[PDB]
Amino acid sequence: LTCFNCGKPGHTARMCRQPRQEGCWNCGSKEHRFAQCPK
Ligand SMILES: [Zn+2]
Ligand SMILES: [Zn+2]
Repeated sequence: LTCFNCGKPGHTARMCRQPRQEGCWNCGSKEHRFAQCPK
């Protein structure tokens, strides 16, 4: 259970009102996003 938008656990992007993160909230790259990242 983790937000695929802001990158905070305990919810889902479905539920999240917040706008997306810059890049990989998961791994930390700015160039790519979480959805892009192999991880
Ligand atoms: Zn969120
Ligand atoms: Zn990444």
